[PDB]
Amino acid sequence: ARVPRGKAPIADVTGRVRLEDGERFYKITIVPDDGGEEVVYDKISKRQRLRVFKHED
Repeated sequence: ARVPRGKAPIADVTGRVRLEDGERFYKITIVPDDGGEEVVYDKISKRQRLRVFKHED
């Protein structure tokens, strides 16, 4: 249980994802449904984005 090597981003809160794709560092923000501020992630862009949670899943 050390720091994972992959260290994937996590969905801290449930909301409307408002992500702006930075080719060097991905910047991820999610507008909360009920309300509040956006949790901001400055991740590395060398990877390939994963699936979005949709009705199809």
